[PDB]
Parts: sequence; structure tokens; C-alpha cells
Amino acid sequence: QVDADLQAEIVGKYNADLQKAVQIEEKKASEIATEAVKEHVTAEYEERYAEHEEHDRIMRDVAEILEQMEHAEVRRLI
Amino acid sequence: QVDADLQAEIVGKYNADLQKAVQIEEKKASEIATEAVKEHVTAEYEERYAEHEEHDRIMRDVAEILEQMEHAEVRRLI
Ligand SMILES: [Ca+2]
Ligand SMILES: [Ca+2]
Repeated sequence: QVDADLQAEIVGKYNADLQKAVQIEEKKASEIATEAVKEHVTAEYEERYAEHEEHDRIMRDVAEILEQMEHAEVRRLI
Repeated sequence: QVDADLQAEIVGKYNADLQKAVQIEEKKASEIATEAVKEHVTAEYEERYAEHEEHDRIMRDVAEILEQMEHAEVRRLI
């Protein structure tokens, strides 16, 4: 589904940050924080791969990795 | 915390829609769908109460109601 290297890179760098964002109990602030983490990661990869031939596939993978990370932490806390 | 009438109005109108959005298994589409429901509700209330004296309080209540609805359904499915 997703590129395993892309998954390792994003999980490695950003999972702890996304976890902290999800762990904020005040739900508005948590939503804002989670979105901020996602937006940063998306922008980092967009900048890095803007002209790459597999750009569209990469960006779909980044979006899926981020959503799976969020889902895993929401599940894990519940 | 939130105005009980505002809560009843938004839950009554939009909970089933937010539930369907959260229930979509494909996580990107679910995220897009949930955000679309939230954006509509926020815009409806912003338009209705743009000049009201309690606008800021109302809009914070709308944001909290929407986040609580999302949390309740994510919890309920898990
Ligand atoms: Ca999500
Ligand atoms: Ca939320």
C-alpha cells in the first residue's frame, strides 16, 4: 500500500509529536495541534518531491501514513 | 459549558451526517468528509450570528459541540 521507507521516515520523525497532539484532552486544541503536525509533514514532503515523477503517489502515501498514525494513537488511547 | 439549545440544534440536524463521515473506513476520505460536515456547520452559524453580541462565545460552543460529536462517534465505533 504505502512505501515502507516513507512510512519508516515519517513514523520515526513525527510519531511522538502526533501522539502528543492527539493526547491533548481539550478537543479543539487537540484538533488544531494534530492538524498542525499533519500540515508540516505534508509541506516537508511536497517541498522535497514537488518535481519528482512519483509525486502524486508519494503525496497519497504521506496522507495515508499520517491518517494511520492518527488512527493508531486515537485507538491506543481509547 | 456549551449552550444546551445550540447543542440540541446541531446534534439534531447534523449528528447522523457526522456519524456517516466518521464511519467511512478509508481514512483519507473519512477525514475529508468529517471536515466538510464541520465546515458547513461552522459556516451556517457564522452566517447566522456574524453580528450577534455573543458571536465569539457561540462560535466556540459550535467548535466544541462539533469536536465532542466527532469524539463520541469515534469512541462509539471503537
Ligand atoms: Ca483521521
Ligand atoms: Ca476532533
